[PDB]
Amino acid sequence: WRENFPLCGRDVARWFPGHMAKGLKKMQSSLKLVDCIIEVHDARIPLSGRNPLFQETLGLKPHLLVLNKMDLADLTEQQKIMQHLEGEGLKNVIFTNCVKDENVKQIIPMVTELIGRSHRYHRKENLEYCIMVIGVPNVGKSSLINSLRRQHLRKGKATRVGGEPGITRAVMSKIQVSERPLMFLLDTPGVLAPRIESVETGLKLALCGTVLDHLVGEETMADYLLYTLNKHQRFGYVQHYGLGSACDNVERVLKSVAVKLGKTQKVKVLTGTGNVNIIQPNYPAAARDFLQTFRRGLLGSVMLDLDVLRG
RNA sequence: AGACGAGCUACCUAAGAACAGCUAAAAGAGCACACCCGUCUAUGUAGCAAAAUAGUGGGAAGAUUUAUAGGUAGAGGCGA
RNA sequence: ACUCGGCAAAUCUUACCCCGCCUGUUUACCAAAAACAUCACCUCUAGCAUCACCAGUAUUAGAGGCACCGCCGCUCCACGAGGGUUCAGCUGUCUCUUACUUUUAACCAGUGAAAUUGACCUGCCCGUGAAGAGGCGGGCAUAACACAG
RNA sequence: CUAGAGUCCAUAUCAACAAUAGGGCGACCUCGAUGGAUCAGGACAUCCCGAUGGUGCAGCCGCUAUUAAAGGUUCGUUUAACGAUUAAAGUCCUACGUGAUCUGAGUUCAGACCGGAGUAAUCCAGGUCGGUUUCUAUCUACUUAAAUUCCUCCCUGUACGAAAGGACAAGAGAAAUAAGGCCUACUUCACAAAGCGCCUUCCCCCGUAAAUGAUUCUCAACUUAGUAUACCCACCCCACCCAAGAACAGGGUUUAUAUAUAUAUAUAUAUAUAUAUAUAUAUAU
Ligand SMILES: Nc1nc2c(ncn2[C@@H]2O[C@H](COP(=O)(O)OP(=O)(O)NP(=O)(O)O)[C@@H](O)[C@H]2O)c(=O)[nH]1
Ligand SMILES: [Mg+2]
Ligand SMILES: [Mg+2]
Ligand SMILES: [Mg+2]
Ligand SMILES: [Mg+2]
Ligand SMILES: [Mg+2]
Ligand SMILES: [Mg+2]
Ligand SMILES: [Mg+2]
Ligand SMILES: [Mg+2]
Ligand SMILES: [Mg+2]
Ligand SMILES: [Mg+2]
Ligand SMILES: [Mg+2]
Ligand SMILES: [Mg+2]
Ligand SMILES: [Mg+2]
Repeated sequence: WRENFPLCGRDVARWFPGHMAKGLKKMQSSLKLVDCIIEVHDARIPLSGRNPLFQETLGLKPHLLVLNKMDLADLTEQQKIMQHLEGEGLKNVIFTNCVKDENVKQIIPMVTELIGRSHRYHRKENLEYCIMVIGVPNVGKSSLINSLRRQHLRKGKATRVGGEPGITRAVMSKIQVSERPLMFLLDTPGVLAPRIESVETGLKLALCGTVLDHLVGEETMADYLLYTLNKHQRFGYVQHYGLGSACDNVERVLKSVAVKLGKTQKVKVLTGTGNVNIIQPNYPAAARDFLQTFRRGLLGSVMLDLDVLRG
């Protein structure tokens, strides 16, 4: 297939509105009433999508790494993954499944130990523990809070959860998630880096749904996700869409998808005789459905940081 | 404290009436008149009107709409 | 590309998220919804005649909570003048307004209101002042007079 | 002020501890109705254009200073960030400058939900959805000639520079904006109006640089440099027409545990009752 993805003329797709800048401002102010920091990140991109603006700005507190969405990620190289964070500077890495509440029960005992091996300073007399949840948008921060309440507090959903970026607009109030020990969680908006270090990282972030797909163009990551499937040699889309065989031509794949689902759109094409309205297969609809199917997990586990892991 | 009010409206009782056409199927079904309602915009703001007009909208065989007579009265009635 | 917003107008498009099962109902006159009712499910009380319950009798009746179905607190169809986003098209929304028609409009003839009104022979600049001056101080301007903005 | 940076070196620029000047918490008036659009007036403490000193100014770029407010100071995404540009995308005052010109939010309201507090009713400088002020103008005030900038070319690949590089001044072409007009074509359209179309657009700026020269560019006597015109102007009218016009005016008209198969047995325990010497026994759950 294609040895490498063409990145000529493409820039990173940043998304830093004011709703997260004001939210990021609150974290510096609200740092006084927190004990531990938990960073929730997607397991599909354990290394690339992390926001550097969470270390030198917040800092000063124990840091816990929680890797969500294990079902959508391939954990064959799991041991090599944690070895990388250990070299990178992270000691506590936990994989979790928020939609199923897997491995969530081990968060609380480790969080208590991390706070114990620390200095609460003015919060020494507080029996209550306050934990702040951080990460990029759409990684399951709100789902993590609800999962902890269901497992420990045995209560209902307390934070709104959606499949769209920017569900949690601002820093919510403290929400109890457990009784033994008595401890709350702070729901915070997802914060992206104002400047993405590499174009490939931006596409990876767009692949997992952390950023809006429309501002990047549904076609560019349809090919990119098709490119990654070919690299992994999974070919889960071949039998899902009833395609004849694995292909690399992005336009032809979307043509089959539009044919398969009977989606057609009429567009204006600039000809030498003027503008002509013709009906064509609905490529944006095909791209959106193809992207949604991968996100739902019907195309198998993926790992977007395999190349950076090997070197 | 003592009288007067359910001819508006909330609800109930008695016995009445209305719902073209098309698709469908024996549907608190769909499109869509009559009819009921009042989402949005504009006009109006001592106005036609102490809540209206134009366009655009929801419902429109049902927990539908509606005429007549009767009942529940203020420390109360009635209230999806 | 206007804009808080594709509001309006043109055109007669697709997809996604949040919330509410759907359906229906309400603040007559600033809220039609995520609010309420709602089938379904759960809790409590009652062993019984002659105006309600009821001319009924535990598979019944009354008082409530939740809001169908399904799974072991969570998903799923369908639907919504509900709140956000998007594809294509569409257009004076805009770049950037222009032209024409009708009504108001102005003049002529008739009829003829309302708020308002301490008295007025009712100018500008700077300063002053119960601290924001047509009316006070120092300068300047200054025949009278109606109509349309 | 001259410690200290700037290889040396206070004063090309930066700057310590200090000092001297200037700028816009109180309850004094009113408790008898903020953002953007449009239009902008003004200050200079000048973002761009201009003139002139210094430079760690070779030339191009730069830094700093003096003078100058006539002219100009973009379009987009989200709710300041960066996207592309520009000679530049200035700091402010003007009751948010301006809501009897208009229009998002907030100060908040009648409905509701989530998180939190409260026995409750009900609340929250947490988040979210929805959500009505109107006006006929009386008075004051007002309601029709001088242009700027960018780019390209020539000078010139010249001066300067070892090269890398790369200008001034004068002149020419083209473009944009702004002001004032127009309909021959294009276009919206048709006896016409209009732009997307076309035409015209003209003065200086005084910071300093220097001669001579006394008690040396001179708050000494003195010399030099940069130290306006155009437009408008005469005075039948009934009626009709008009490129003139609101009217008027204007122009045109040639229970727990163990065992046996939920039951049974055993032990231990607790509850209750009785009897006997707090203790012991019996019965049952
Ligand atoms: N398949 C799968 N889906 C998951 C998992 N965890 C979360 N999701 C889903 O992914 C979506 C994103 O979760 P969410 O908690 O809303 O993320 P968020 O951090 O709150 N996003 P934001 O910062 O914008 O508020 C939700 O629809 C959630 O159900 C997982 O492990 N697997
Ligand atoms: Mg969230
Ligand atoms: Mg019919
Ligand atoms: Mg029906
Ligand atoms: Mg509405
Ligand atoms: Mg826009
Ligand atoms: Mg509309
Ligand atoms: Mg309805
Ligand atoms: Mg109402
Ligand atoms: Mg409800
Ligand atoms: Mg008259
Ligand atoms: Mg100056
Ligand atoms: Mg005003
Ligand atoms: Mg003009």
